[PDB]
Amino acid sequence: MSISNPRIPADLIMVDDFSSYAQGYLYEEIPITQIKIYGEHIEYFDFSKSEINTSIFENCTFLDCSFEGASFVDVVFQNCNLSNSNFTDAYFERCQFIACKCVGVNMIDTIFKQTSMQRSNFQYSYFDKAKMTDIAFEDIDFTEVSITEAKLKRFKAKNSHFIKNNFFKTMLTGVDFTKNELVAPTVSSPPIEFQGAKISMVQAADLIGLWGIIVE
Amino acid sequence: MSISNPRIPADLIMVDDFSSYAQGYLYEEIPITQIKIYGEHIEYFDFSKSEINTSIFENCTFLDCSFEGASFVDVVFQNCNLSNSNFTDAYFERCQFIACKCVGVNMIDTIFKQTSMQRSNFQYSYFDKAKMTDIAFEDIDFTEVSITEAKLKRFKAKNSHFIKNNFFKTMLTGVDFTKNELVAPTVSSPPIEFQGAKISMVQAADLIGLWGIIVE
Repeated sequence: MSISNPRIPADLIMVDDFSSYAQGYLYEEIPITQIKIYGEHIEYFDFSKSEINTSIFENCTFLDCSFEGASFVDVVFQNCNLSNSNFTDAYFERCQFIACKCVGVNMIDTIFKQTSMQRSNFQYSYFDKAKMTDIAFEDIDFTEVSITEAKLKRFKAKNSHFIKNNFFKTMLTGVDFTKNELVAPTVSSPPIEFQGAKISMVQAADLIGLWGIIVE
Repeated sequence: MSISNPRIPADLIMVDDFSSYAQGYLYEEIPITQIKIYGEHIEYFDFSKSEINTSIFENCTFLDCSFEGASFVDVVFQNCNLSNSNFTDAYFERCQFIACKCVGVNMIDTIFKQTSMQRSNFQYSYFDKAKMTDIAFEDIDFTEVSITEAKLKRFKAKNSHFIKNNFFKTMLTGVDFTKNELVAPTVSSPPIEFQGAKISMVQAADLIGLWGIIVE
């Protein structure tokens, strides 16, 4: 990786119940710091405006939770299920997602910096108007992810699935798609969003075929 | 070719001086019929509204002449040089071009029927708004030829060089380019003019270059 890793101390306070540990810090507007959460299962809970750093989430399940307006800095999510949780206006810096289920997740208007995700599933998610900078994907399922009006810089991906994506108004100059799956993207006419992008011969033939032309 | 050949009898007179001969038939509004023209060299001459059939041009040179609104039926051009001549609004039926130099000819608004071109050079020529039906190209140089807003039906080509053509609004459904060179075509977005056409994998990677997309 060319990405700065989360900077986490060796001594982490293990925490019992996160749902109510956080209540104090939300109230008083204080950073949650240096903790480890493990084995939780929480649904429909409001964690909006949490300001979290230097912590690890492990084997946790946050379904349909709000993280609207939250921030995460030097944070690992490892083997978590965040499906259908709402992260609109959230901020991420030096974060890692590893082996996570993030189906139907709402990441609209987010800011990501120096973040990597590996072996995780993001099907049916929304990354519209996200601004993402210094990002690395490995083995990521991005099937049916909407990501219109986004702003990407130093974004790389390998072995990842960009299938049925809406890329409308999102410029992809300098992105290399050759070691990934690119299938059935939605783009403008003409297709500026792919100007300066790099694809494979097969990707080009599939794409031309898409627009009604026969290829050998 | 299952294309009707020119139907020319053996009963031909050989004309000495084509310029003089043609003026008589032009002044009297009568058709030129059953002649062989050989070895002429004519420049800047007006043959507009000429009507010519059952005839053969061999080894003739017509530079910057007008055949505007002319008519050619059952005619053969062989080893001719028609470079920069103006055939705008002309009509061609059961004709053949064989080893001709037709650099920069104006074929705008023409009609072609049952016509075949072999070993001929058409570069820098204009074919806009042409109607072409039952056509065969064999070893044709079509470099930098403009052919916008044209109607093509039963069009076939082989070993021909379609390079840097403007195809804007010319539907090429059914046309097979796999046995030809096709480079740098200009088309609409979406690219309707190649809907239903057949191209090679190499040719598809080239076409997509129009929009600035890079391919390995």
